[PDB]
This record gives sequence, C-alpha cells and structure tokens, in this order.
Amino acid sequence: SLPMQHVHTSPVRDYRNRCARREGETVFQVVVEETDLRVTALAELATPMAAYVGELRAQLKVWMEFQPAFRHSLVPVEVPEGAPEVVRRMAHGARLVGVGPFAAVAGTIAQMVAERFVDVSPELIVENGGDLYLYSERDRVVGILPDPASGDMVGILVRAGTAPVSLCGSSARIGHSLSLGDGDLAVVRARDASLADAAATAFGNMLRRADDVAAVTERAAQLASIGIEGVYAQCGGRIGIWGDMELAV
Ligand code: NA
Ligand code: NA
Repeated sequence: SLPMQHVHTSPVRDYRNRCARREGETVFQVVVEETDLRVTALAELATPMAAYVGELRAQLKVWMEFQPAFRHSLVPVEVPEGAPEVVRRMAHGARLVGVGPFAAVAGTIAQMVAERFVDVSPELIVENGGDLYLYSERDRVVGILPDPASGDMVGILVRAGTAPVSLCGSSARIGHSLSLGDGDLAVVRARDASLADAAATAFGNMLRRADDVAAVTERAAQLASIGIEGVYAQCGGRIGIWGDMELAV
C-alpha cells in the first residue's frame, strides 16, 4: 500500500559480495487481526512471523489491561523497567517528540518483526501500513506516492550500506487526496522506528497549511541529535525536504 511500499529496481550498489545462496526474494502477507504486514524476505517466514506478531499483540493487550490510559494517551506515558519490550520502545519513541505511545505502535512492530528474523533473512523488508523497516545490502527504493501527471512512482532511496532503517509516514492509505503535491504527508527516516513513527504523527499534526511545511523541516533538523535522519513534508502544494532524503523517480 502507498505510502511506503518497496518498489523493485536493479541496484547501482549491491554490497552482497557473493550473491550465491539467495537472489530469490519472496513476498508474503502476515495478517493477525488488524496487524497487516507485507514482507519481502529471502525465506518463507509467514508462519513464524504471524506467531511472533500474535505474541507482541498479546503483550500490548495485557499491558492495556494494566495501564488503562496507555491506549489513548495523546501525551508521553511513564513505564517501568519490567514492562514488555514492545511497550517500552513505543513509550520511549513517543517521549522523544512528546506524543502518546500508540503513535509509535506500527513502526515498533515492523522493526521488532524485522530484528527477530534478519538472522535468517539478511535481506528483509517489513511494511506495516505507512510504516516500513528495512535491512539490506543493496540500494532499495521505498515508494511514497504516485505522480498522476508523470504516470509513475516517486520514492526514497536507501543507499547500500545505510540500512537498517525506518521510513514512517503520517498516513497509511491514499488517502483519498494523497498524491505528489496534493494532500498532507510527513515521512520520517530514522534507525529507531518508534521515533520515526511517533515523529510522523507529531509532524502530521503540525501540517495544517502550506506555511507549516517549513515548521516541520526546521523541527526535523532540530531533532537530528536524537536520531532523525531526514524528513519529507508535503502540504497545500508545498514540498519540503530535510536531511538524508534523496528521491528516485
Ligand atoms: Na505501505
Ligand atoms: Na505514528
């Protein structure tokens, strides 16, 4: 789904120094209730991946029973050391940009699923709605939005060697207004998907009019020291880009 879909290219860089074993990439869907993943891997992992997602989901359900204000908080929430990993990572990402833990759920799940299986699939792309986690040794292009006029896809380049990384977008579907120029969208790049996902929410919230685009790229630049690597912001015909954001068309 757009935004954040792997788009197939032949790479200019491909630091896999062997390419025996695995050039064959498989693509499958992991669906567990309302968590819906699209995965590109070197092995067939749908089954163990659904079991793992099921488990992360159970932990959140249990944590929500214990901390009733967690699910709908619009502000940072304190969590103890004994809390589940998924809960702690979302809470931390949300606290860095001053939003609620659930603003980081989808990014957190994509990165954790990816971390759990990268050992058996060193090429691995986990797409969770508008959030995407990538491990890779070649150039990869992550599609953001189509250009209706051009007739084709606009994406962000993740150069070989720079993954693992998150690309997290402020909207999950398109959209209905969502295309190049048209419709509000923030996309955030960071190693920590909890931060990228919470930031995409914070930046999304701040995009109300054209003039807000500059407030987002400026704010993203302020957040470089806590992990923010780049931002793409679109609103009201204005497009602003900060940091490590090279577009491929
Ligand atoms: Na997507
Ligand atoms: Na978010």
